Amino acid sequence: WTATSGSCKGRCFELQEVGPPDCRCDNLCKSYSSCCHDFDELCLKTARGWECTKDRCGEVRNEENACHCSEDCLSRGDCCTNYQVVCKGESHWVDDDCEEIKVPECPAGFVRPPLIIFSVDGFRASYMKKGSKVMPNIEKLRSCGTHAPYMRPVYPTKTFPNLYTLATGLYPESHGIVGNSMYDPVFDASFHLRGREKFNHRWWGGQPLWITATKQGVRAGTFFWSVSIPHERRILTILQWLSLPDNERPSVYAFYSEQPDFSGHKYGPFGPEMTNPLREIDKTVGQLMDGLKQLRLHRCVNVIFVGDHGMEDVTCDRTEFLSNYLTNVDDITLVPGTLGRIRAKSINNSKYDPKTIIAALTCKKPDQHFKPYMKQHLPKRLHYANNRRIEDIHLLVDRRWHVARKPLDVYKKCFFQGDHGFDNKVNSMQTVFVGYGPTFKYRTKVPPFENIELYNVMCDLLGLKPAPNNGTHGSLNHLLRTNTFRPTMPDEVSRPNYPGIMYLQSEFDLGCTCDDKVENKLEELNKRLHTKGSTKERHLLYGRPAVLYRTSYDILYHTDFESGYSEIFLMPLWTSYTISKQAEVSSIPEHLTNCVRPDVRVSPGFSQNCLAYKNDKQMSYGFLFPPYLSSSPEAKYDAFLVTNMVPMYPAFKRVWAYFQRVLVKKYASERNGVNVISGPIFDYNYDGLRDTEDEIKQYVEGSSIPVPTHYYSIITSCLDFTQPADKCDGPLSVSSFILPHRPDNDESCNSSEDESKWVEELMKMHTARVRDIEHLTGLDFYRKTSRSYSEILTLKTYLHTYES
Ligand SMILES: *[C@@H]1O[C@H](CO)[C@@H](O[C@@H]2O[C@H](CO)[C@@H](O[C@H]3O[C@H](CO[C@H]4O[C@H](CO)[C@@H](O)[C@H](O[C@H]5O[C@H](CO)[C@@H](O)[C@H](O)[C@@H]5O[C@H]5O[C@H](CO)[C@@H](O)[C@H](O)[C@@H]5O)[C@@H]4O)[C@@H](O)[C@H](O[C@H]4O[C@H](CO)[C@@H](O)[C@H](O)[C@@H]4O[C@H]4O[C@H](CO)[C@@H](O)[C@H](O)[C@@H]4O)[C@@H]3O)[C@H](O)[C@H]2NC(C)=O)[C@H](O)[C@H]1NC(C)=O
Ligand SMILES: CC(C)(C)c1ccc(/C=C2\SC(N3CCCC3)=NC2=O)cc1
Ligand SMILES: CC(C)(C)c1ccc(/C=C2\SC(N3CCCC3)=NC2=O)cc1
Ligand SMILES: [Ca+2]
Ligand SMILES: [Cl-]
Ligand SMILES: [Zn+2]
Repeated sequence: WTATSGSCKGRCFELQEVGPPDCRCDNLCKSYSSCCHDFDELCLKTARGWECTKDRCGEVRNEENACHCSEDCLSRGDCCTNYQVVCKGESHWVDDDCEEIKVPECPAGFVRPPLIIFSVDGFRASYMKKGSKVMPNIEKLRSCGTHAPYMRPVYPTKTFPNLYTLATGLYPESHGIVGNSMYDPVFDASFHLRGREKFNHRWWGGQPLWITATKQGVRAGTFFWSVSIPHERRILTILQWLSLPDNERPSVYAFYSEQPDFSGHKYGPFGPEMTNPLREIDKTVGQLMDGLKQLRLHRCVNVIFVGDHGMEDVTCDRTEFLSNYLTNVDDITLVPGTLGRIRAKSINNSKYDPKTIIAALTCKKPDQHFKPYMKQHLPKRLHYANNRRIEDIHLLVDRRWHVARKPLDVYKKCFFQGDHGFDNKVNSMQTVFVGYGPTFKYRTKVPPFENIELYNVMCDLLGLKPAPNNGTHGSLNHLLRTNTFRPTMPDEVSRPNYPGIMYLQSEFDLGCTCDDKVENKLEELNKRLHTKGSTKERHLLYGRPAVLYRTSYDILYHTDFESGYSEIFLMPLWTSYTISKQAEVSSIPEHLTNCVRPDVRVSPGFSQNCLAYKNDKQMSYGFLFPPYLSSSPEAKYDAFLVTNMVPMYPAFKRVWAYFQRVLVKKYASERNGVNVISGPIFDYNYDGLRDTEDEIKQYVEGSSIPVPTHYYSIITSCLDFTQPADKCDGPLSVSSFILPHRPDNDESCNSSEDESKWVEELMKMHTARVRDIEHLTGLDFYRKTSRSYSEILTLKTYLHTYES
């Protein structure tokens, strides 16, 4: 209830929300049905349109007009955005040549360049190039300011999760908006797109930009707009606020357009009906920039043109139905569409079993257009598991397809031709970023980046300290002329030990055997040099990784590789080696197939043992540095040290062996040498962060050997591939993966075929940023390069997506 007896006279689009039952006059009062009786009359005026006509100049001021063309409108700050063009002979902003904005050019009393965020729903990235002919204003912003060819959304590529990620810099799993529709079991409450539960603040985690501004003394205009307020009225309201006195005028503003998403759903991303929505958006941008020019703010305000997600061709006939796979279709609740989330319908049914649900959905039809996962097995780059609102069972739907429970739900519950929500590396889901203003760079193209990084930049643009978020602050410094936050490398917490030869062979009782007794002071001294690190510059190209947590580990040097061996986890945290383009792949000799050798540098108590692997009928072992890439037969014995061994399921050894025997050499051939850092990851609570020792849920049977949940590799080479990886002078090139360490290959429907048909596809799906691996390991990479730290931060956020 609201007693709407107050008036909006002199209160239109007020910046403070008043307390009930007093009626409201702010730009959101419609969505709460709380506007004063005269809000439409006084605030949402429409008479005479939104533009000045030639016969309106100098007119007598009439307050009933939506905007004014009188002589006093500049003083009142309420001219139509084209007033100066029509009445005072000015040019439109799009028609001016663009001149570099070297310094802010602001009117007296502007403490900082304002920031205006022009956000567009469903603005697929390829629109910038394909619609450029009909978007002149947007094309000027893109070409004269700073732009990326595309910006990567977060998963799910849905509207609420991506808009709130932009506002907070957080993964949806962290800010709590994990979909457009959610059920929180702890609340026992449902979050709906259409409804009023979505207004309870308990759903919204993190600290969004408008709260960060407010808490730090930077005034924010109200970012949000009731759908019935026309776009022209939104722009006029923003320009009016920009005419407020200095003490009252906000420094950050937001405009939002429901287009082109609204039409894209009906007509498909490139339907011929999509041209006019693109024209309309551009005209709105033109009205804003014309209005800024009138206020002498067009070389003062920083403008961000940004989307939330793209749009894909999706039709009714391309739907998969769970009733075609399950018998107990009525026992499950499904969140349908471009993703699937499954949970039990009733808690009082213990005859519900997720394992049988997953099995019935796994590789059951040859053309199957979705893949089931337990959420902890989803690719780690999606960062979509660590929230109670994310159901245990997830369906990753192929692009251009939908998943639904029963056919009933589609025809009675085709209309649409477009949709979004798919995996965030899918091209059709990519969206746009353009920055224009004094603080952005001039005519600068930046590489594609993720929308989680924008929050830090928007705080930089406003002089705000960002709340803790998942961006990497400084990785977007190359977007900015000034205001850059200058990051510093984190300090190493644990320094390593450098053990020498301290143990005799007979001190070990590991149950391991090796046929290695076949055995020159020139070459005896030569291999001692290798154990002391004489070849470390060759295999450790960017310095040792820094351990950012308290632990006990040893640096181990070898002819072909270098490792940081954890005495807590009884295995390397990282193994580093360089494979040149000329390097040759050998085989494991027949007599060294089961060879495992004690490391006389590491005590028996801090070593694995072969007996555990013999007894554990589920667990085999593999090696981090591959024996196949040994530089010599004598060096190959190094690769069989017990300190190079890691536990691996036989099913995963298929994946790992093909990567080590075939793919590393192929990458070295293609990239002119590669440097590889590989190691284990433990994330049993799927929070994306390094597990401590007491969080490990699985050990090699009868031992204290922890079982990794994942294995990573970071594959670095020279960006200029005419230079070898080990002699690179300039920027680096990286691709990484975080392979799930699973006892089966059910994820790969073609896994019964040869590894050359499925392993690399699996690895592409689990591509990762170096930053993702740092979170999961507590390690800091690229400590010692000749490149600037900000550039290294950009390299660490890079994701190799394998799209075309
Ligand atoms: C991306 O970026 C984010 C942001 O930096 C980062 O997330 C942060 O991770 C931290 C570690 O996981 C975590 O630190 C402390 O969290 C809790 C409580 O924090 C509260 O205060 C903050 C600040 O205001 C709130 O934002 C936070 O809200 C959370 O919960 C709300 C609902 O409850 C929700 O709306 C909100 O979005 C957020 O939810 C998310 O985070 C929580 C974690 O809090 C998840 O569980 C959710 O699933 C959701 O994902 C909170 O209200 C502290 O209590 C912790 O202290 C622990 O652990 C300490 C470790 O040193 C230890 O000293 C303490 O003993 C304590 O243990 C207690 O609890 C034990 C088990 O419950 C118990 O056994 C023991 O006895 C003891 O009582 C943490 O110090 C941050 O909150 C978190 N921030 C955010 C915004 O999520 C992400 O890690 C990265 N992601 C990547 C991949 O890098
Ligand atoms: C998707 C979109 C349009 C971006 C959006 C929509 C609704 C809200 C609502 C919020 S946020 C909130 N908070 C933030 C932390 C403190 C309390 N309380 C709310 O009711 C926010 C954002
Ligand atoms: C980029 C940034 C600063 C995070 C931002 C700024 C403004 C808005 C405003 C919105 S979103 C919205 N919706 C979404 C679903 C339908 C209605 N209505 C609005 O007025 C949203 C996000
Ligand atoms: Ca963890
Ligand atoms: Cl959803
Ligand atoms: Zn949409």
